[PDB]
Amino acid sequence: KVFGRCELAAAMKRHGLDNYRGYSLGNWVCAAKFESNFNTQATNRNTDGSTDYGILQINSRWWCNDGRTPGSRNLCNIPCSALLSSDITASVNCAKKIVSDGNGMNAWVAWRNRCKGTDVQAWIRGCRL
Ligand SMILES: [Cl-]
Ligand SMILES: [Cl-]
Ligand code: NA
Repeated sequence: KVFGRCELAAAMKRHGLDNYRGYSLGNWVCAAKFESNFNTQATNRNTDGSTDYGILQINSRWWCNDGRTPGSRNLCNIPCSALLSSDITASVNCAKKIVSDGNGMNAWVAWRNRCKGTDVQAWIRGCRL
């Protein structure tokens, strides 16, 4: 599913991402924009053989099981395919664990390089939330 911008903002808010670990909703929408272009089916293979999945490009090296990342962890205790669903629940619950790790939203490279320090509130401007 390719979410609309406000459609994704509302779903992320309903699932409790807004201000989760102090990161306003605009930060999460911006991250999803540059990680996946709001496409839940986005995937990208990393050089080490792990794969990033879904709207927030969550990595199988640590966070989900895809059966093809030897020696990896599954810290969100989910199949990586659950991160590709039209329903973002699994991606949100797993992102809450990731952002709780030492480096906050810097875990998302596209957030650090394209969202951090910018006017992130613009990503939710015009939305009815
Ligand atoms: Cl915001
Ligand atoms: Cl594996
Ligand atoms: Na894994």
